[PDB]
Amino acid sequence: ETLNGGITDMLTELANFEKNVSQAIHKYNAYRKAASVIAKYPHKIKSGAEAKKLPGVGTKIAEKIDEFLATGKLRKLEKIRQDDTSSSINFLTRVSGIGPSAARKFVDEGIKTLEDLRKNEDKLNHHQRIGLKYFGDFEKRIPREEMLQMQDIVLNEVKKVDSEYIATVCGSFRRGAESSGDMDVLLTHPSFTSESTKQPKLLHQVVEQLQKVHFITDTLSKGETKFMGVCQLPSKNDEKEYPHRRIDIRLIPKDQYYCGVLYFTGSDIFNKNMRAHALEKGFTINEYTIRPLGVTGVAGEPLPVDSEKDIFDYIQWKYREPKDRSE
DNA sequence: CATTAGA
DNA sequence: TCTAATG
Ligand code: NA
Ligand code: NA
Ligand SMILES: [Zn+2]
Repeated sequence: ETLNGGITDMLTELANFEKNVSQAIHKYNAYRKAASVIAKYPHKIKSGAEAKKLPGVGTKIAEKIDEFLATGKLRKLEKIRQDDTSSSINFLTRVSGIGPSAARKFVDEGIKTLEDLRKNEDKLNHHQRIGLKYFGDFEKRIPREEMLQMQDIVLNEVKKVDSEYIATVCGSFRRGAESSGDMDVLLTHPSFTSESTKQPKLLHQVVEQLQKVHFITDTLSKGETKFMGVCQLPSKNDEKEYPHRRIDIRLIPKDQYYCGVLYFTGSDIFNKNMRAHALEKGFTINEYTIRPLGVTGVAGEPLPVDSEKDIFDYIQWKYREPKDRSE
């Protein structure tokens, strides 16, 4: 957590690179396990040799570890850090839409900068178009104060279209967080579940709503179960307009909510831990359900959920307010 | 890890 | 169809 820190971060830096700038999937996977195991080791790595003892630890990285151990750096790390092309890829990346593959592509084409990207908006797809267009605002955080504002409106039309709707704004937001990165709206309806062969319109209806009123302003991607967009709060009585913000709404079979809700609510650790517990408590948790374990090794049969509570009750735990779902 | 775009 | 990108 700190005794092995530098090792892990240099390693990851090492890892990441192969992955993006190079197409070294394996090298990259390599760096990661090591960077993983080296992380668990309860003692100060004092040397390669030491490190090497480990699993996934080979000559290659051990070699790396000494250099870093001995001198507070790493050339290879210093060189890449320096490398304009590679720099370039990591940069181009931030563009919503832009991935390693494209990054590389644009780089080879000569598009290394923001501006380069403008000059060639043609070379970009809608997604990137937008991404481009709202790069600043996409990078900005979302003050909960806004989260509230936004949530308020969202719940309003949801209600407005059909009163039979159930929306929940999941994630860190849900968890109290001072700020958030994008709003997540989990959605469902009784008239939709596991079997009831859809009603794409279900999702459609609402998105359309939000737009009709100007909450939604761009569509990154609109599917029959997962809308992915952009939104903005009516810029008041002037002098202050709201930054463009990322939004995701998703349809869910009413029969799958709570778990999903539970789940999307995190925290990553709260989850993992609760989940770990369900196992002992003879169960299985996952993004859509909760199944009872059968000694044979495994088992099925999705227990019925009507609330965050049912899951809780199930694994005989203390209802945790989302507030304290931190871990 | 599953959903969407796109070509 | 596959491949990329988001989460
Ligand atoms: Na080893
Ligand atoms: Na990106
Ligand atoms: Zn999101």
